[PDB]
Amino acid sequence: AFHVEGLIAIIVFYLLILLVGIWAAWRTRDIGLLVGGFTMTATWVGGGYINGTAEAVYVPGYGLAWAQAPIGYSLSLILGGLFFAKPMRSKGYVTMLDPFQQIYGKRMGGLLFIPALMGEMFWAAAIFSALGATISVIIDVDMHISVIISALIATLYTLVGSVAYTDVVQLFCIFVGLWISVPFALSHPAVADIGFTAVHAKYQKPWLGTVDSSEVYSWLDSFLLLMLGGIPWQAYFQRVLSSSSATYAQVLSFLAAFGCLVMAIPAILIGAIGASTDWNQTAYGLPDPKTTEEADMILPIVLQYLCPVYISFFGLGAVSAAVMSSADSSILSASSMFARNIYQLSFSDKEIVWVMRITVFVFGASATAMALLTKTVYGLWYLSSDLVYIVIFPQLLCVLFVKGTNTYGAVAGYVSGLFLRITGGEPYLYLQPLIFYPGYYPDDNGIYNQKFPFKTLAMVTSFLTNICISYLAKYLFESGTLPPKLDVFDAVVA
Ligand SMILES: COc1ccc(C(=O)NCc2cc(C(C)C)no2)cc1OC1CCN(C)CC1
Repeated sequence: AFHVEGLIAIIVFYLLILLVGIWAAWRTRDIGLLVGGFTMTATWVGGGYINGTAEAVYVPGYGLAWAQAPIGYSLSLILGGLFFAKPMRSKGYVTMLDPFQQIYGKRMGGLLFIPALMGEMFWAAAIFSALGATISVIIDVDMHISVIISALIATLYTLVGSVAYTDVVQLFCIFVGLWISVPFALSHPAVADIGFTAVHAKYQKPWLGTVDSSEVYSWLDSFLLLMLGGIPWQAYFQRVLSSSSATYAQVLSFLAAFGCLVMAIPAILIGAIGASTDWNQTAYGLPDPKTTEEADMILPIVLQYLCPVYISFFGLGAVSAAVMSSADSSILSASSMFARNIYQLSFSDKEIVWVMRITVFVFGASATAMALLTKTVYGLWYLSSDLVYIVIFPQLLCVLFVKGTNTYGAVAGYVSGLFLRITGGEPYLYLQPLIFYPGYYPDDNGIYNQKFPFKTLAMVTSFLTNICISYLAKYLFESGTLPPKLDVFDAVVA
């Protein structure tokens, strides 16, 4: 059942956004602070953000209490503005890896680039999965072909090619579409009372969620993963260092956190509506999306099957076009980081452009393949911050706040963090945990899952190992136990 009208809607809204950007460039009370706050909010908020929030609220075992990524990233923005924006702007860095390049050298920064590249790839895979889900819902095509086509269009749009203040228009379109679809979705006769199902169970488990007494250590272990893992991203620090003054950067960070908190509310409402929906009354029919293994597509479904045809047309086409336009930002950030940091220095402007094109194509292909293999948006969203939290965040803390850090401590903390992360086991990769922390339980798949906060323990172990090995190596080279010819990374001598 191919839908021509949905394709017309997404094309019309995409071109409307494009000509609004052209008009804004054509034009070019001091309201630039609010515009900057909107533009910084639009970096995090997108298809992946709202789709992951709706999926996390929708899934019966997790609910709202486990939908920690929006709140965690808002608190990450607040913490960045409070504590990290000022020291980064004090020393005048250009990119996020520049402190790593200056302190640990180019090689160890190259090793640090791999978790950052993996996190950007996971984030882009989540964005592509959400975009393909929305497009496959509006046009009613197969999920895989929709994902491949949308990723191809985004890759070619990045490859070739105005475009001024487009992020503000994208965020406004997302906001208007979601907040117009919500009142019509709430009034659908299939949807039950949203307040009643928050604390009561009629179709599935209550969407508020419950946390057991034993899970409190794990829940915090997850929450600190999202609150602290969302800080070291390149896209945020680019905007922080682009700001004129440090106080201006702090105010933009606070406004972006407030905007993220506001934009999380319609996604939570859509997830709650999907949790409360009786799908027999709708045109979707049994089985429900969770039995269809289409839970990660809950936001496009609710906007499509619980809203009138004109409201669905307008709002969901606007959301589709805004997500499609905002899908490629992570591609540009990761590819620019690849061109600037590791290729130009560690590994001609025409060569830079050619490598830019090649790495955009490779990043897009890897992201769309990873989107094809996975079956969730919030899972990729959470796993994107995992390696950043384990690896990048302790190194960022050491370079910014710890005086006297070395490449020895960097390497030791890297190895310790990877060891404690891998030996804890990954249920997604069917990796058996080598170290059996107390409280371990077996899931349905037969793989043992850790309930102990081993990820936060890995982060703290990496940080303490960095500090301890750095100062121990300083003492060894000062006292004369190890000669200056023995060193490999030459951290002490330089
Ligand atoms: C709360 O929201 C979620 C909703 C669904 C799922 C889910 O596991 N789906 C199956 C699936 C996984 C994959 C992998 C290849 C990525 N492919 O399919 C995961 C979610 O977050 C988890 C995040 C870590 N931890 C806290 C537990 C929850």
